[PDB]
Amino acid sequence: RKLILFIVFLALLLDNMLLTVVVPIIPSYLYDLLNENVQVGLLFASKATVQLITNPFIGLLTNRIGYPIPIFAGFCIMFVSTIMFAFSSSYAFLLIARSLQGIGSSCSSVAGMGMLASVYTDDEERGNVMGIALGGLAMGVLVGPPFGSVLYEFVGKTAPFLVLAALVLLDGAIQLFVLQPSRVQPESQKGTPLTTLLKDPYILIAAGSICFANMGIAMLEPALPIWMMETMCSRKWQLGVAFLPASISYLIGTNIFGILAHKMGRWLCALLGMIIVGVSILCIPFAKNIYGLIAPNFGVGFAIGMVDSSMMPIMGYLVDLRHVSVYGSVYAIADVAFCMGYAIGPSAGGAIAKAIGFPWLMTIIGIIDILFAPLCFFLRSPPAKE
Ligand SMILES: COc1cc2c(cc1OC)[C@H]1CC(=O)[C@H](CC(C)C)CN1CC2
Repeated sequence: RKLILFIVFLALLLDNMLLTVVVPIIPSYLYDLLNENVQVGLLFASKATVQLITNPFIGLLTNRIGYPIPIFAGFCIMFVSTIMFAFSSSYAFLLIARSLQGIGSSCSSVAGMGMLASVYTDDEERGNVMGIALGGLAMGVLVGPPFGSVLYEFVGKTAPFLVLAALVLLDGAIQLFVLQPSRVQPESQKGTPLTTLLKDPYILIAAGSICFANMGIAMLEPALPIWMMETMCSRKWQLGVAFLPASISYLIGTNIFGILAHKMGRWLCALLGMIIVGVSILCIPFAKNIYGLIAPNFGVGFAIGMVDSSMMPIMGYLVDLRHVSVYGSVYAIADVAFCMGYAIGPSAGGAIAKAIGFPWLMTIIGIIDILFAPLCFFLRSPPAKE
């Protein structure tokens, strides 16, 4: 059980490190405080809209053949994408590699959380373990951009991707020796169909709380001033620094609240997280400086980690309670909810910021987050099966 948790942690860590190592490199491929960028928006939306599409199939797939094979396929796709990045001399193949990374993320984020849920059947154990696993995502996002900047400038253009490929090969060897995916291992019972789970209001509440928490940051990041050419020409260090606050805060929030959400109550933890997300992004329109975004980014990361640590275990809890205890489809739903913000926001936020304005966009997103929060009260005591 320890080694499965370590494998999931490492998979998410390297996934989100490959996700973000490209940040210092992106400006070289395309060359008010917040202005939306189409070409950055496409880089954000490609992986997310391929992972969202892939997610339901992985939920259905893990029922047929079990979890280890999709996890190993996620590793394979991650390695192939990492190799393709190191030799992508064009923007369109950057998009292609992002789509491949989306497929791999779908695999290793649906089947890894499903295996965590199935291996840790205790509710409190599952909460703690999933908090650690999401801390892995936070660590990957933390490490990515600075590693990319250091190796890109002081070693060479291809060095960060080759080193990351070596790390991914180590991850694959660990998965080979632990999971041994050579044999098809179907689930012990047929899971509840996806259409029936989507008709459950409480799973909808949890998925909505997961989804709306990510909307504001999903619409903020493609609009950051760091993509402007003055950063590439003079201010390069901001490309590495800009994602540190949210990563640190998300890491701390997930680590503490994986433990704390069970004692406090995951409904109350998610409600407070949603309120804090709504309030912290309402403070973004106040910023007239890039340094003004540091505190709202820290608050947003902390509260998003809080919401995730509250809501990821209850996805397994709700199927253990009201449905058949098979975890692939509920985490397909949860990952669809997570990816929907980064899939839609880079386009919808740009259109809305053109229509009414970006400060009003962030204001409305925060207001929506605040208004959604009372719905978490329904998760306090859901009824069981008949
Ligand atoms: C360069 O591309 C991307 C960069 C980034 C993200 C997504 C991207 O592409 C889809 C997300 C990842 C998270 O979940 C992050 C959530 C927590 C770290 C708060 C937010 N940001 C980090 C940077």
